[PDB]
Amino acid sequence: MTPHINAKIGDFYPQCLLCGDPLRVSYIAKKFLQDAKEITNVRNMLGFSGKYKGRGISLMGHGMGIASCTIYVTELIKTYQVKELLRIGTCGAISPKVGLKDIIMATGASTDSKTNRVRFLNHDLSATPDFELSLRAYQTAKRLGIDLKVGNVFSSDFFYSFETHAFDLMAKYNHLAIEMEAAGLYATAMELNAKALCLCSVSDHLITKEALSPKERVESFDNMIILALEMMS
Amino acid sequence: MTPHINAKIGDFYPQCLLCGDPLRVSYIAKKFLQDAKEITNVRNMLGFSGKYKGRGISLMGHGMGIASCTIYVTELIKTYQVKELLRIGTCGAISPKVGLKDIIMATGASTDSKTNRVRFLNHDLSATPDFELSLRAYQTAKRLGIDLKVGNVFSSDFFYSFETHAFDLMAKYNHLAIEMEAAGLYATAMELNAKALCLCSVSDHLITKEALSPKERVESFDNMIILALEMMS
Amino acid sequence: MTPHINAKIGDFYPQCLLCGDPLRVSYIAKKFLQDAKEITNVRNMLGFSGKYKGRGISLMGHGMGIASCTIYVTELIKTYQVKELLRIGTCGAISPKVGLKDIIMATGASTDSKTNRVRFLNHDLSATPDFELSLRAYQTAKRLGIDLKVGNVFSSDFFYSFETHAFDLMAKYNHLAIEMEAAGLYATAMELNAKALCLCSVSDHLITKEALSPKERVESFDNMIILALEMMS
Amino acid sequence: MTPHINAKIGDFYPQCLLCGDPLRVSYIAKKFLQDAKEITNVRNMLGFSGKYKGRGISLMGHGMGIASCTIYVTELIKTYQVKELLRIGTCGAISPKVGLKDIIMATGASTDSKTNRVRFLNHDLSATPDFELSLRAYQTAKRLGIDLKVGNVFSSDFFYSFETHAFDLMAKYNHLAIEMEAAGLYATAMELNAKALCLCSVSDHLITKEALSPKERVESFDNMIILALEMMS
Amino acid sequence: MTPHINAKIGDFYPQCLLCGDPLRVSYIAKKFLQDAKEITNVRNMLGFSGKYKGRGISLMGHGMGIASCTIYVTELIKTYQVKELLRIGTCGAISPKVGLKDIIMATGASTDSKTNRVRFLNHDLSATPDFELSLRAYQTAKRLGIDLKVGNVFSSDFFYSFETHAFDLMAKYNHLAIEMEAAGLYATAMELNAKALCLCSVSDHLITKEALSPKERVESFDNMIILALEMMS
Amino acid sequence: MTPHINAKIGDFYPQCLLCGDPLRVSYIAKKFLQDAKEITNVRNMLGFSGKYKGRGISLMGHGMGIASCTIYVTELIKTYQVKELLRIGTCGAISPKVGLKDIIMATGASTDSKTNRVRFLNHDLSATPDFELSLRAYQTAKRLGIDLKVGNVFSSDFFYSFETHAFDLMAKYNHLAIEMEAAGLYATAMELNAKALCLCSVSDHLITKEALSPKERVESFDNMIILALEMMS
Repeated sequence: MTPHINAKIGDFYPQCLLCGDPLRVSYIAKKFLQDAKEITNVRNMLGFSGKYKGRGISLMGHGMGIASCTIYVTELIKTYQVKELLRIGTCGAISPKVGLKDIIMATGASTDSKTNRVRFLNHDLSATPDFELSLRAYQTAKRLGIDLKVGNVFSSDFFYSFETHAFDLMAKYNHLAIEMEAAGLYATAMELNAKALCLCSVSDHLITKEALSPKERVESFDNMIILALEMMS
Repeated sequence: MTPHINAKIGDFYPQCLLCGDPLRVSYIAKKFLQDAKEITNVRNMLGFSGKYKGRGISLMGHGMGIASCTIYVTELIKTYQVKELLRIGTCGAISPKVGLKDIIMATGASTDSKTNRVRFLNHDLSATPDFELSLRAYQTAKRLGIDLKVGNVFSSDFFYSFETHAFDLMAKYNHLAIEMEAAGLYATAMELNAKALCLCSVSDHLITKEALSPKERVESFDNMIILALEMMS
Repeated sequence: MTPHINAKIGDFYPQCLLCGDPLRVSYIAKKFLQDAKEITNVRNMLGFSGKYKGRGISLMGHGMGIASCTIYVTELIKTYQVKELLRIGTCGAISPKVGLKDIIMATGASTDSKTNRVRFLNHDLSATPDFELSLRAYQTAKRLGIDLKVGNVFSSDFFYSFETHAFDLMAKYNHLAIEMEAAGLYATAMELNAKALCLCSVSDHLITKEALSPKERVESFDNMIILALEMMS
Repeated sequence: MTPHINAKIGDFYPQCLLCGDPLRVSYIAKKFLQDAKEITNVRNMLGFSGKYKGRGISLMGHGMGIASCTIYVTELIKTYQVKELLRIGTCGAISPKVGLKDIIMATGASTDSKTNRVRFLNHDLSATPDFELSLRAYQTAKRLGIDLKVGNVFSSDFFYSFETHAFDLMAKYNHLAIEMEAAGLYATAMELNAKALCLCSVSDHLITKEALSPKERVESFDNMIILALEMMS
Repeated sequence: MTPHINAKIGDFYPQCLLCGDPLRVSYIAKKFLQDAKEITNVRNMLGFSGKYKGRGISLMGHGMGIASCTIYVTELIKTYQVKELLRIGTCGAISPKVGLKDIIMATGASTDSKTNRVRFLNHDLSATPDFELSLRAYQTAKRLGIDLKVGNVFSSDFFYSFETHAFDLMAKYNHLAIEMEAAGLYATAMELNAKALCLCSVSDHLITKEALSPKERVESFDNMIILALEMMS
Repeated sequence: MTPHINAKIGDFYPQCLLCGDPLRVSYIAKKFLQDAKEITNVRNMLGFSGKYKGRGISLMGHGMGIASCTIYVTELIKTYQVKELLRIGTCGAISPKVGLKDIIMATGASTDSKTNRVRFLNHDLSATPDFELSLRAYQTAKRLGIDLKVGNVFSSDFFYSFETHAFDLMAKYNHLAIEMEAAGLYATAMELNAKALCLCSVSDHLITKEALSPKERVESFDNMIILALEMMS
């Protein structure tokens, strides 16, 4: 149907889970979904539709960078009628409020992209999640004894940043971690009146140079895929 | 003590409700607080300290526009150790999703001001409110039966806009109404590690040209006043 | 009548003195004008009409920052048919060419605001006063024995600057002091074919830190008030 | 070895062909290289190494958008010692100077991204390819008798444009087509002193609205795969 | 001595007249000066020193555009000790307040150049003349029977504008004409603590499309030449 | 005919050499062409027509800076039907890849000017020459035994930079030298669908502070003149 998804009109559940990594897309389908079927794979970017504890969920990969995410989020919304889009991934912590393992809920995604200025009269679009997915996230985490942590992220166009001198100022302004797609997600979902949210797990801490060795990696991660699949039940 | 605030240290409770109009601050103090006491009056910009149901609460006017708001919040936080800033005021609605009498919770404050680009590396700061404050508002609105509309707001440098043709584009991106201070409030609280939220009563709707009577005003502004006093007592 | 002025049409004389502080306006009306009457008091922003040397003068407060100033002078010109606007105020000197108690005539008002790019094609609007008003100021000052310092000011959206390191560069480019409204006053009167001028009294020096005593401030501001009333009569 | 490439230092040859679609990297590998070996598959993005008419060629996919391309090009150059990067892809045409089937060499890559302004002092970086690569591309296509259309492309952050009205002005200034990567490839190559060039095949024509049929995509594509492989040998 | 001026040190008087056109400079020197001496001729950009009513006056051409003017003005001040610079030239009127043969005094010089954002912190530099030179111009015009038309000019990088639809807005904001150097002359004189002014002869009206004959051009410019030489003697 | 060229219709051959310095133009005319005739001299900006190997070639001065170059180039193309414009000039090297006497071929002109943002949607116009001309230049340089340096230049609005600290970043991004017209030439040629190239002779090195003698300057320029005349033959 779409230039980047050849799934079938209705193959998606109205509530989709999102990663940049199509590998962890399937990792969630395998380890977490019953009735798991692969619905899309153009450019090897994969999505799945299954059921989590009797309730049907879709999964979908969005690649890396705001433009990439914008392409897939736009198509999930305008063609496949997706309505709620949760995004989950890792991030680089920059705030002394976050330690590794932590899960961040992004109540706002700042950015160095020009996309929002192109979208929004060259003014300052404050790209924000949808509210009633956010309180769902805080209630389900307290429900779970997860100390969900809430603040802004900075969505950058640069994985290898040319402005590492500025992280302290970003963290000063309640940016807990840096990721690369939430601003495009939040903005696209704003443009199209859909509901979106983004969570991230602190894998690396860019200030304390600390990191998670591959052990607790796909164990810290999993502790928030259920977070997401829970919230979404 | 500061060039813009007249009060001794300790005169301000760590919780403070904010309005642009200092005569609404004065109206709130007399009609809703016990033992109210005018603690500042520089440039006729009034502030009060009193109690609402046993709980100590402060009130402060902040003038019109981001620059004015910013001066007053900076001095509240850094001299008078105010920790929670809740702003209530009116707004011109631009979104079909709301109408007169509605109370908006601003989960993002977009802007045409340059101040956040000055603050934040010439990038896009998503100015946002403190999440736990945004939670107590949702909880208190529900307890009180208020249908709280939740979305973004646009803080303009212009009361008389030169971009009225753009109100639709803003409404499309889930900007419910226009005011002039939220983005500066949210950015100053982010800079100084304090908690802030902005609530807005729809007094006029700039697209539907509907206004309301100069007495349903004080009554629906009253609603918001009780909602705010309640969520911090 | 307007949302921010509740004076009747015709209550304002065609020449108007402005200050940021309404208690300053009130001070001028009681001490220096004859037969002054309060004509507006919305949001505690007082305005007055009275007589000086047989001639009708109006006073009006405009609050703090470009956005607030812009509201009041837009309304004064467009609704109350004010033709000439003289703003007096204090300022923080940044240049070695001025000292305490100097009066600066602002023949250019630079800014970190975005309002003039929004107004003016996103180009650089050189915000300037009316030349005939500035000529009348220089002639009245000469008659009074006042050595007027003439140069640019910098109108900032920030009272508490994040760019203090730049004050020397501003001084280099003939910015004698910093204040927060001139560029908006000048742009609005340009927009609306009205005549405006800004005079600033040097009460503090931001570089050398010298300040005026409380008595010296009153005396200094009085010398500027006499200058202003004399050049409007 | 890197966060996004799984190969080891040694597995990439100095000369690498680039595509956005990793399935297209495999098509080329299976049909054109002997000894084809898959060397990386992080996030399911596939790189290959093999031989073409005796000489060793490498292949790597880079995803969609300037940000995603930059992550991979940076890693290929800095970690895997790639030195020539030839990019081949599709493009939507916007100019009357090109029809379908045609191959465009991008002697420059304009863009609506802010990445080059972040990289290059908020000025205008003219992102261009290495001249030696483009000289071979023209000589090789001349030997194969392929009519090479040479001019600028426009690299955008947007697959689904918000500025369709602008395509005519882009084509007037000698932009033959729009894609989403060339500017980031050229600017990363410039940054890290590597040689880069972008060729792209006209699969769509956004103005005349006519596209290539299913069989016709891979047809004209091949003719350009050979041009690329021929010029690396 | 400088790369663009080969006059001996001391060849320039401290007061210098400027035109874009070196042949206009040549014309002034032959027709109006006593003992005119050509002192520099690099790139055919002529300059002269001579006498007017027994007082030394220098002349210098500066070519077309902010960048050309900035070069010559920078060298005249820093190397040749020029202290006052008076620019006289033609312009394309855009305001209904001026007609053919008017002389405009530019109390401000707006621009579509980025030069002042580069000079001045990416903020808005309000480029203005020296007030005393303005005053001396006004008093000399009055003495000679010349009614100066006083307001802003817009200094553009473009002779052949791509924004002719904006002229009405420029005129609305008190821009009386368009030329191509004043903003550079003023910013450079401000940078270097020198005294500068720009005077413009209305030879063409861009709105009405009326234009002076070749004779009427000579006669009109001569009257402005006498204004200039008189205000310097 | 135009306000800046007084050549009669058809005086210009469709191939034209361009220099900033009109006396450099006059020099080429007497030393390097046969039957040379001066065809324009407005504002002392000389232009010539003549023959090299019996083929007609025209020569035109274009002053200093983008705004000035843009004027003469627009009129050459639009009014005099010039189809091929070749700019030869000097520049100041900033890269260790080049030294004195080297001839640079600008395949890209970055800039700090705002002209291209004004022309091109406020985006990044990557300003480039006509490939065919650049190829012809490379073939002729090899045919002449000339070691052509190839890369970008940076076209500044400033001869006296305020950003000398940033010359290594530019050199890092393969800007070999700094001049002041190339991006204006390239953009105007793109605008009006004509063919242009820029060649520089390195006369000063802004890093190492090397510079050429008065003599070494004309001997190396004569090399560049021969290259230019040969590739038009």
